[PDB]
Amino acid sequence: DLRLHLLLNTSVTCNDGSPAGYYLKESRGSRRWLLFLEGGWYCFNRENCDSRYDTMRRLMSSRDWPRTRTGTGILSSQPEENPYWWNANMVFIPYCSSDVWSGASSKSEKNEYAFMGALIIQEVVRELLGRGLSGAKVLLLAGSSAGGTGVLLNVDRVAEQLEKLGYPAIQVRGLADSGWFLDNKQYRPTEAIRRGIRYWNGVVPERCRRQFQEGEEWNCFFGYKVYPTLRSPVFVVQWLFDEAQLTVDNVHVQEGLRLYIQNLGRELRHTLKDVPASFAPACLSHEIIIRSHWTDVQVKGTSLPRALHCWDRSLHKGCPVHLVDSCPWPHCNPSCPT
Ligand SMILES: *[C@@H]1O[C@H](CO)[C@@H](O)[C@H](O)[C@H]1NC(C)=O
Ligand SMILES: COC(=O)COc1ccc(C#N)cc1
Repeated sequence: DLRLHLLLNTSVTCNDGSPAGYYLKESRGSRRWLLFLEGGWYCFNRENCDSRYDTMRRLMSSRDWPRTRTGTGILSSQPEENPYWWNANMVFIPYCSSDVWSGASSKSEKNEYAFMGALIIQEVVRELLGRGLSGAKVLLLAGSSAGGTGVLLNVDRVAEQLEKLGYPAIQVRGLADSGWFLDNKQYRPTEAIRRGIRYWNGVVPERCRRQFQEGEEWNCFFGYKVYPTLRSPVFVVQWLFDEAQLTVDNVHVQEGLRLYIQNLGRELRHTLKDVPASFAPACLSHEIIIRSHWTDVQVKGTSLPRALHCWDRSLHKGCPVHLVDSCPWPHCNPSCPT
């Protein structure tokens, strides 16, 4: 179990003004820290956020959060369930800012909601240093779905923040799960992101922002555009046929749909050709790293926990780190989730 702590700085809030927070399980004999970002889409204007507040309030408020949560998958402390990092200090950061972890705007007389996702990550890092993070060797910022996109938007800022607080020895890395999307043609979204960044006062990594400049920062929400600009090491986990991608493509089998789906897999494979640390199975699914059975999927004979260990070795023969399926249809990999 991971135990809840609400932020001592009460000006860093969820959408409705209640304090943000984090769940923590310490491991006193470890110098490794894992901070995981939850996903769950976003909202981009008043009416759209009002509807989310009616039916998805735990994604907008901490008032009903439970005091504990069970760590699963990469957040499990059990070696059998988590061969990679079972002995690490575990942190789960709930998503309550509805801004893909990009916002930096307070609630005020002019703002019905607060969008502080980027400030929430930095405040969790600040408060954790006094709970042992100051003696860390590696900080892995991971996340799934919008939390995976949030890793791409925030990993370099976490490193810059510790670099100037006097901790140049902590190695910051990123693990982005199911957050790597294509801005392709629909079979039958970018505007919603463009409006959301304005509503949120959203921020994107500095070099990417300088490439695309004012009004075009929405480009930095797409992995193949922002990843080339990043300085920190980032491991990319991505189903070739992500359910969230098919949703924004209005896909719910004739020749037309067949060619559409095969072209989607081929294009995603191509965007990963120059990503040296990556795991991309040919499956139709959604998320992986916090699932209890994340140890079961394999690409070219190698599991994800093994690939991540090989990544660790490469940063310190038969230990690969670039694993991308080449077969062209969902479930051509026999280890896909059922
Ligand atoms: C609390 O957080 C806000 C938002 O990041 C920041 O402006 C302020 O300086 C913080 N105050 C303290 C005492 O940490
Ligand atoms: C969020 O969790 C999910 O359910 C699907 O993943 C997403 C959705 C939207 C965005 C953006 N911008 C990034 C990732």
